[PDB]
Amino acid sequence: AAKDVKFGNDARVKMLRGVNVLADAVKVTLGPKGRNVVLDKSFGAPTITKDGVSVAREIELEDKFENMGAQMVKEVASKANDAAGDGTTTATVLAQAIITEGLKAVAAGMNPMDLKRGIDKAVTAAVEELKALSVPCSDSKAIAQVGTISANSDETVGKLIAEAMDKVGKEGVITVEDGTGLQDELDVVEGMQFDRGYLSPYFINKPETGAVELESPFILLADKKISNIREMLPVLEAVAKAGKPLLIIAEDVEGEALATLVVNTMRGIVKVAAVKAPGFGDRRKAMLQDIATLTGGTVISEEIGMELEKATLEDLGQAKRVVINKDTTTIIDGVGEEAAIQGRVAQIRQQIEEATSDYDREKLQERVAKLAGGVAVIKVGAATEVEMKEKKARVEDALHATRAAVEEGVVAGGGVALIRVASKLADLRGQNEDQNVGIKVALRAMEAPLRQIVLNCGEEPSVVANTVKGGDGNYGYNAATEEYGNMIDMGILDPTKVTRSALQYAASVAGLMITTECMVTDLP
Repeated sequence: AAKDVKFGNDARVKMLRGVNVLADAVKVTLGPKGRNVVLDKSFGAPTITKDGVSVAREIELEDKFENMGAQMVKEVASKANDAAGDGTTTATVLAQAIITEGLKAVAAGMNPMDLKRGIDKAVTAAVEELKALSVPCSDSKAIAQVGTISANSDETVGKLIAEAMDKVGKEGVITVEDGTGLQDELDVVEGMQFDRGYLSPYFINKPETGAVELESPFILLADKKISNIREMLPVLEAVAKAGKPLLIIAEDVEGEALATLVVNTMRGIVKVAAVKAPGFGDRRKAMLQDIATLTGGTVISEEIGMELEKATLEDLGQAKRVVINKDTTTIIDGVGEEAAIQGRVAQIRQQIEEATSDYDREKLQERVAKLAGGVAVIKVGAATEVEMKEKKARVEDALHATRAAVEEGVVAGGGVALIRVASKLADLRGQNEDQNVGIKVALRAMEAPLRQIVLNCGEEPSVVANTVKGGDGNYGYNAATEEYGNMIDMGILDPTKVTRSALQYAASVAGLMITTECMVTDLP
């Protein structure tokens, strides 16, 4: 109903207070010497967390304006985490630093748009310098070392990741699965991974990983929009009689249909997950047919004439395991005759040599690569169940980190990369003095995370920051052992994607914060 609006300095200082509270919450959990923070729970047992992702998830301020600012910073930090797999705390610290210094400059009389342009210029130059500084990791030894470093210096997980990428491919689909016994066997199975996540966060049955897991599910794929329940009633009853979960992949499931399947999943009569089918246009239909071939099913397309009412359980395909993340899905070991899979691969290749342009042939190459590459499952195992669980968590984290590293590269971790590129960009200039002020703001913010890490360590921030500043290359400071040296050799690695994404998203949110002049929020 009625809303109150704040114009000028008041709204911006409300954002400053909100982001400062979020930083107070999160930045203390940065670096190896990360202080514990208590997240109270209504059930009765408070949870102590050293990771800032949960802390950011649990922050929500009381004042509407401060809450709005903190929530925008949290949103961009979550975007950075989704894109890179890490860097939530670093992105939040960078964003808070840029916001603080930019607001201090604006209150002096600087033009917010010029400050944003200076921030953008400095961040672009920093990304370029980071790409220059990134150390490639494409060899098997480099991949193994990165995987080992990420998962608390364990050689077994590093070897598993290295051999998995050797088998399925450098950019192949790799997933972690609980394995039976002490040994951890690895093999490749037919499957796909199209990056279009769940329609609703109410399908999540594994909230710890923030993902959706189905065991031996049924794959129902229809080349049509679904917004009515009566079409899915027969297939839902059929799968409920079967008892196995059902996976829905179609153009879109919205309206009463999405609500009713969400309600049914929440009640627990039958577990159903729905994700919209990959692509759009004719390529969407081609990918849907490829999935049906992979999982030994048929496409329920209204174009042919047959519809969901007559859809039996036999015509729709099935798989052995489906993992649906926030952004992607993974059919693992789809049951289906390999003869049909090779026939589809041959047909796609024939289309490739019968292409008309480079774009369509590239799309066909992507499709055939996803279809024929397969999925490598890491059946990680340990002596006990809890050890297997915690080892699986470590292996999944290492897999994410190694995927990021192989995608972009490895650069000096612990905030050394950001301060190094800030040093290398000491000569940046803008077309105006305000742009220079913005560039200086960006550089100071870029050096801030190392200062916060060494402050949580205990040592004086300025001295360590200056000492790292004087050095060249990847030489930096390790808070774990309070000694200097070459960072990558000593084993403190952060993927180039993580730092790049953190810096870029912090710059984006800071630019949005600085230039904001009004707020429209509900009355308290």
